[PDB]
Amino acid sequence: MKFDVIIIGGSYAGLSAALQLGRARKNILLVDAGERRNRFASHSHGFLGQDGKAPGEIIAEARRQIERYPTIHWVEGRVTDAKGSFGEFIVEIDGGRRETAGRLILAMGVTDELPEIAGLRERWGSAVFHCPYCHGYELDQGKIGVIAASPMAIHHALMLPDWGETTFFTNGIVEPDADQHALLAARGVRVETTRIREIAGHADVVLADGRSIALAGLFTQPKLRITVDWIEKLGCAVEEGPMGSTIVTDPMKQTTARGIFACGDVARPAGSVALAVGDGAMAGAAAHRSILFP
Amino acid sequence: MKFDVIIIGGSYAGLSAALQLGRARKNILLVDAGERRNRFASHSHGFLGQDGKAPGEIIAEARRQIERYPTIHWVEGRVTDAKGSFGEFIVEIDGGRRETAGRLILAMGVTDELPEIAGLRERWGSAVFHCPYCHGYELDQGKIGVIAASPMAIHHALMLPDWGETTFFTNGIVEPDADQHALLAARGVRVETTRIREIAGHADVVLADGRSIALAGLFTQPKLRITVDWIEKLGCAVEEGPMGSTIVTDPMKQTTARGIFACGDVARPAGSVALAVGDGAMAGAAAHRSILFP
Ligand SMILES: Cc1cc2nc3c(=O)[nH]c(=O)nc-3n(C[C@H](O)[C@H](O)[C@H](O)COP(=O)(O)OP(=O)(O)OC[C@H]3O[C@@H](n4cnc5c(N)ncnc54)[C@H](O)[C@@H]3O)c2cc1C
Ligand SMILES: Cc1cc2nc3c(=O)[nH]c(=O)nc-3n(C[C@H](O)[C@H](O)[C@H](O)COP(=O)(O)OP(=O)(O)OC[C@H]3O[C@@H](n4cnc5c(N)ncnc54)[C@H](O)[C@@H]3O)c2cc1C
Ligand SMILES: [Mg+2]
Ligand SMILES: [Mg+2]
Repeated sequence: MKFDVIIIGGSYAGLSAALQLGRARKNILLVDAGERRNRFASHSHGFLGQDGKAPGEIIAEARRQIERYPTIHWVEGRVTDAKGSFGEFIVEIDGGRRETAGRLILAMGVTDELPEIAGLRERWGSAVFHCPYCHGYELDQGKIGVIAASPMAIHHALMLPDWGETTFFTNGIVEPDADQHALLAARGVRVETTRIREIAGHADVVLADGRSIALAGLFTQPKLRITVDWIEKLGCAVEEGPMGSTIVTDPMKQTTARGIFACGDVARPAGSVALAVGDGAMAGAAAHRSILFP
Repeated sequence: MKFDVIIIGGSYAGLSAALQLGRARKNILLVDAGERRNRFASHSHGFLGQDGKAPGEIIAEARRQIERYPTIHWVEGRVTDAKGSFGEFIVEIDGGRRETAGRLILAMGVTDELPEIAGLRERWGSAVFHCPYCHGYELDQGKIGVIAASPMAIHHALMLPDWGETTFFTNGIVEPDADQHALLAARGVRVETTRIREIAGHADVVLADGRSIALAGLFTQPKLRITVDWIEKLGCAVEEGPMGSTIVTDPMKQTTARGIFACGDVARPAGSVALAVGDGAMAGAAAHRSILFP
């Protein structure tokens, strides 16, 4: 039957949304495909109360708690289509199954598209990362590499000295100007301009000139993709730039489409678990308020 | 010696800030007086992973985790004065002890000023609350009261029907207009206009006419106070309205004063633990970035 809210995506953001709506006893459906952005990492860091915990265990415990609310409904599955408008949205699940709802919350996360460097992808989440707060500390102030992939490369490079002795591999992507050259030096960054052939060993960068640089870990900047083809038909504006796509939201997490809210990495290009949880909580309350004061 | 950052307040917001800065290995001092806004409640609700946990236990566990970072420093104490400007702030603790820092994070929370109704204060956090998401569910759809204290009274009243059978006590504070009268009725709110004499029993409202209304719990809207006298000397703009004070911040949690960030209920008038944690995480990263790119 017609749900009050369908939440598309059931990880940190979508669960945090569900929790608020279940405590308000609203009739909601969480639909989740179970492929979370941090599945590649062994331990989560930086989220208060859970620093060090396995990312899947944080989820498992959140779920045990959220399942105690009988108005929260759950389907494991993937939304293959969604359409309609305020008060009458229609969602298709696994190309079969169809459900309807008066409001939608989009909490799908993003997928990371990485530079095309042999060896890099296999190492994602174990020796190659994107977020220094997330995974820099445990490199124990060893040698750290930063691979340019994006316009922002130099900014990311200037951050990593606070975590170890940093080498910035421009990889033909970026050529710093005199002021950038001067700043990289003062901040103690080694700038390596030789192209990268592959990542080998734990996090050894093999350069095109034959040299190999042994590092404790590597960071680069992924391009973020939203992996559904139906956002346009719902009518939400999406911000599209060199580092990927983000659903536009206001400070209350409403998208440009009435009745549709978004939260988590799908709506924040530099997200974290702490922020997904915060933004999901806001999105659940805002959707509730849209039902109370329509 | 001179800290990179002093964080004033060490509960959810300030700890979440500290966690990010400790993982960046910045030299910071947390100063905390240990009197948290939710100390009056037995269990916390609505924060992913911790739904149901005692509020003090969430803190205790966060602290065990955050104490493993050797660059995070801790003093138990109250900041009695703070002054200075970017790169040279001076903090006085317990009117003695003086510490200096290049940046400040304000994470002091707020104090709740309640209506002057006999019996109400003694019941705060046990049978009288402010936040329906926080404490409505466990009233188990019993009878619920909402006491007008503020301009927003009618909005708060219109929310509570989703939690139980609601009586709105206008208490001489507010007189709804025809449209409000009509909405309260359609939403199933009982409007009680008789003045309140006292709160008795668990949550029995004794009215001025001699009637007593037995309720499972009560909600009202507290006026929020910031209980330091030195914000003005630091130079931060503060928003002052009928429901209290909030430090002004931008979306990166910087106050109008360079080098000073704010997070948690001190910078959000409708806060929660989830939002304090999110906003603290942002504030810690932003302060770090202000040290990296000054
Ligand atoms: C390698 C790595 C390590 C990280 N480590 C940390 C860390 O230590 N600490 C930290 O704070 N942050 C870390 N992050 C970031 C963290 O992963 C994200 O901030 C967080 O996962 C975002 O939560 P989310 O709910 O928005 O998205 P996700 O966790 O990514 O969840 C999205 C969910 O929605 C589902 N979904 C997507 N589309 C559909 C659909 N069409 N229908 C149904 N379901 C769908 C997915 O299957 C998934 O289960 C890390 C990121 C990476 C890549
Ligand atoms: C009764 C009640 C129940 C609540 N229940 C929930 C709930 O279930 N779930 C939920 O999400 N939210 C709940 N809330 C809200 C929750 O309490 C706040 O959102 C949260 O505490 C805010 O965190 P904070 O860090 O900003 O402030 P606080 O937790 O209030 O912490 C402020 C800290 O700073 C310290 N401090 C202040 N001034 C100074 C100073 N000058 N020098 C040094 N230290 C100082 C204080 O002593 C304190 O330790 C509830 C609120 C109330 C009143
Ligand atoms: Mg990462
Ligand atoms: Mg409360």
